[PDB]
Amino acid sequence: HMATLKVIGVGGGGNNAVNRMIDHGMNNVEFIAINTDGQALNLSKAESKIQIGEKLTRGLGAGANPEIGKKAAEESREQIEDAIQGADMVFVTSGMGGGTGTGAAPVVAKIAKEMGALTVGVVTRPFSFEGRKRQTQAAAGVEAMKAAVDTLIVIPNDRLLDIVDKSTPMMEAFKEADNVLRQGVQSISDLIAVSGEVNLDFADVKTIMSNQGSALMGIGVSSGENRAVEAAKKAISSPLLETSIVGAQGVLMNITGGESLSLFEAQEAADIVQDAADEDVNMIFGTVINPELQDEIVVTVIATGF
Ligand SMILES: Nc1nc2c(ncn2[C@@H]2O[C@H](COP(=O)(O)OP(=O)(O)O)[C@@H](O)[C@H]2O)c(=O)[nH]1
Ligand SMILES: [Ca+2]
Repeated sequence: HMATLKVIGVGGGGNNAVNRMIDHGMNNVEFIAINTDGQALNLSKAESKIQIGEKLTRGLGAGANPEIGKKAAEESREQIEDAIQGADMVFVTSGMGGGTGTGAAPVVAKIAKEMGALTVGVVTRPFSFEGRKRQTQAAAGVEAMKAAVDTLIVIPNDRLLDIVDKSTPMMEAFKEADNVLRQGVQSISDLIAVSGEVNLDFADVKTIMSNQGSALMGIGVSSGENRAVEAAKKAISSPLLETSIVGAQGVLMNITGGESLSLFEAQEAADIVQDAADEDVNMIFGTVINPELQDEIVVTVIATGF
């Protein structure tokens, strides 16, 4: 069994994320670009493109009206089903607050789930400087997304203001937001690709991610003294995420290391997760020994059940 992973960008922000991921290089993942904006879709690098709402917009964006994105997606339902068909997992990514993302992304998520895919949303909330109407349409979209998906990761754009200095280029800040999706996707590809010593597979991802609500995905890398504890802390850190580790009741944790990976280190990492949660966590634990590695340890966490 080799699970089919698809990433679907919906609207401007969603498609920017897809474009920056394709640009960065990513294999065994199919990308789908969905938009009302024909100008933007023409410049997309995605292998499969769906223009929605040509009747409604005549190839322009939806102009900040979420009912137009919704109706656009509904009328292109069969084209969307066809593009998804055969996926085992779908990541739907979108910026909430606009017309197309806000309205179309939950429809896409709903179609994905009813095609049988494990469906994860990764969405942004607008910057506060964008104003209250934007924030309020965004919140309606987030609730709609939450209803449609299996699990939802929310990245408030205001959090980007916590990781920049006064000169950090906007595109560099956006790339940091993109990493949440990219590394979440990559960590699932990696789990599926490798047969670990204590193996985790797609059915374990399904157990943790299916019909939950909020989620956290994370990866942390470290080496040398305290590598396991530091990799675990990095894995659970959530500066850009609305949903932190606290209150997590289920965690999929994988530790990858060289032949030096110690049992003691494995427990240290697991206990960082347990203790940061402040709940009695139901852990799905895995380990991979990759003899090509020297002193590096990688800890992967997916946490749900808040
Ligand atoms: N982090 C991030 N946020 C974005 C990006 N593009 C747009 N946004 C945000 O997403 C919201 C909706 O924008 P957009 O997706 O272009 O609207 P739509 O195409 O009408 O859905 C904006 O109000 C911004 O908060 C991006 O590339 N990165
Ligand atoms: Ca595996």
